[PDB]
Amino acid sequence: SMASICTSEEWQGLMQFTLPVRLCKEIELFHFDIGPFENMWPGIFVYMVHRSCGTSCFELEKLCRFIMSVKKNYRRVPYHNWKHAVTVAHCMYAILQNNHTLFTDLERKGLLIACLCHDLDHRGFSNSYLQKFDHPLAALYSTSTMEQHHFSQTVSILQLEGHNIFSTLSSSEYEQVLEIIRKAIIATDLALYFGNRKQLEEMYQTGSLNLNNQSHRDRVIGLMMTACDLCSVTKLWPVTKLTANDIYAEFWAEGDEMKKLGIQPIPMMDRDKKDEVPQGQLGFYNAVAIPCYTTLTQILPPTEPLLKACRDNLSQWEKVIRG
Ligand SMILES: COc1ccc(Cn2c(=O)n3ncnc3c3c4c(sc32)CN(C(=O)[C@@H]2CC2(F)F)CC4)cc1
Ligand SMILES: [Mg+2]
Ligand SMILES: [Zn+2]
Repeated sequence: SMASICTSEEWQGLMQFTLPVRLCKEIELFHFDIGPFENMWPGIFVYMVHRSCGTSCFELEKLCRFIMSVKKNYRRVPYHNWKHAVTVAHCMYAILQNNHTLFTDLERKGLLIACLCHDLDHRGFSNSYLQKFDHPLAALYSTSTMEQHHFSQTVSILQLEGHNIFSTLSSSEYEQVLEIIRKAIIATDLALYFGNRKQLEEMYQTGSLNLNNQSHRDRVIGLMMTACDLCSVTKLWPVTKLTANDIYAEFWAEGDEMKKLGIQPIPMMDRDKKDEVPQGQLGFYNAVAIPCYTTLTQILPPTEPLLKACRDNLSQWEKVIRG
């Protein structure tokens, strides 16, 4: 196969994890930072699945094997790594906990799994890089290159022995949840977000948005995926700052490769233009993050703490640009 497999040690150790009780109250908050609890991230995902979907939603042995093999199939890149996957999944947990009955049992188990899996086997390169330099992945996946690969890696991992946590769903539900996951992972291609958000904005603003319309439903799930994927801008400012360092470590490394290939990168991927990052952060908050959390909060009012935190980090960036 293409997917690596966890060891017996790794998935057996997971089964006996118990989350410290203090972290039970903290994990429910949107601003929660998994940062200082690395050893607990797999157990934190197990806990989140059990609160959202119930303690016997998956077979524990299959769930731990799945989680530890997902971990192993994230690479040690600066930003698109195992930490990012658990961070995105936790944001989804918080969204779902606060909007619990708006989503089906199938969607909640799908979206938590999709979030943990959404960057599987990321190489540290953008879709743009892969298609520009004719990476083999881009020959295989013409559009949303990495995201098609991530979903393909999710299916590979499910196909590993004893890994298929969804095999006890009905044949129909099995096929529905894999579709829920496929769309959710594809939706994390930020190139698709801008059109998705303008559509949602117009549906909401005209009163036509209807969560029981499946096409509207897919779009709302997609915006949730974006909101989760971007959620470093919803943490406390020192956490947001530290995560920015990882993001730009990965960007700059891409820009270093572009330079080697004789093609100057955009300033935000050029480490000799670090001075421009604060202004680029302001533009990203204004053009992307703020509209995303604003439209999400209009559709799902309980998600407002994300927008509040995002505005707060916008102001910090504005202070950087000033003093
Ligand atoms: C490293 O790979 C990625 C890809 C996507 C994300 C999603 N994302 C994100 O979560 N956060 N959080 C704070 N800021 C960003 C942010 C910004 C993006 S994407 C993005 C684009 N952008 C650039 O500077 C890029 C280089 C360029 F100009 F193309 C402005 C900032 C994160 C990391
Ligand atoms: Mg991605
Ligand atoms: Zn991501």
